[PDB]
Amino acid sequence: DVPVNLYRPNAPFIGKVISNEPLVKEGGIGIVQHIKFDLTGGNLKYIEGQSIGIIPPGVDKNGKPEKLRLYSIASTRHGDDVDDKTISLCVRQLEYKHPESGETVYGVCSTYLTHIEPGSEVKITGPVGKEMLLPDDPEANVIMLATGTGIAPMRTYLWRMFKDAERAANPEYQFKGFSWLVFGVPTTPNILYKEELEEIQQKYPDNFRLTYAISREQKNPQGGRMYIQDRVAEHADQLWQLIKNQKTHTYICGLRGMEEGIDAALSAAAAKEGVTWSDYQKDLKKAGRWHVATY
Ligand SMILES: Cc1cc2nc3c(=O)[nH]c(=O)nc-3n(C[C@H](O)[C@H](O)[C@H](O)COP(=O)(O)OP(=O)(O)OC[C@H]3O[C@@H](n4cnc5c(N)ncnc54)[C@H](O)[C@@H]3O)c2cc1C
Repeated sequence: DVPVNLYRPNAPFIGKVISNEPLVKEGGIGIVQHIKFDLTGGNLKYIEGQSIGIIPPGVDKNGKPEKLRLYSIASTRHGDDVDDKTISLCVRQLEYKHPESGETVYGVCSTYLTHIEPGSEVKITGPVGKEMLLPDDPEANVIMLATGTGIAPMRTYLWRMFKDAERAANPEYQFKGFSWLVFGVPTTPNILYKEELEEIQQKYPDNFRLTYAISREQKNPQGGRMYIQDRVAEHADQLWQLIKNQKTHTYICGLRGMEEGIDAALSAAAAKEGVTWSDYQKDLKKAGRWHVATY
């Protein structure tokens, strides 16, 4: 029933860019774009928490055709306009500099995507992934631990749970559990989808909690910059108490490196009740209730 690999890299779906909109506001670090593609003419279907591949044009430094890069889907199954016609991505332009070249180096696929014009044709593959799926149970609790573009799957969950047009389109999923997003970014300008996330918490104060870790604006209790691992530590008991529920799912997404601190915080919380978190987490993983996609 889960859609997978309706298109493959040997014969991709050629979609058209509808829009390319900035998500980083003035004063922010870097470039993150919300990109919506037209799926009409093909049969690419997908659900929340999945990814698609993008094949950028050109050859690599060895003259080989560029391979696909995976991007978390940022829209629900219905698309941003709830019409079942589009799919959206949340793409950061990769930029770093030296012990890999010259000065500033720009990622191939991400630079291609962030600068792409409406009307352009794009090679799309997928969808892919079954490890970040949202439960059908409307009484599930959902913890979301995201940094940067790791917000993308979280957006698909939250929009499905809480958007007016989504609730109207999805008779059989009227979310009534509790969801908690802890989202780490460097600045307030860098809070991707800020306005809509805060609008959701305002209309559903009992079903959605929003916690920021803003590194350039906040310090942890030890005086370092505030990161997501610091907020999880700050709320470790609360998060552990939620995780003990048989219906609670946790999702972690973003660039690698977050998980070690999250585990240390939850390990100290669980230890207070004689539970070794690493073991409990293994069982959660097996049960399909601990979801991770880092990159
Ligand atoms: C399941 C999954 C989902 C993803 N979802 C998203 C998403 O929603 N949004 C998003 O923006 N990205 C996402 N990514 C990452 C994305 O696929 C691409 O890896 C990323 O966009 C960079 O690709 P590129 O073509 O721009 O870079 P490339 O041109 O391939 O550059 C990357 C290469 O350069 C090197 N490199 C990268 N960073 C550094 C650094 N700091 N220092 C030194 N060398 C470095 C490495 O060799 C790396 O392989 C996801 C990845 C996966 C696996």
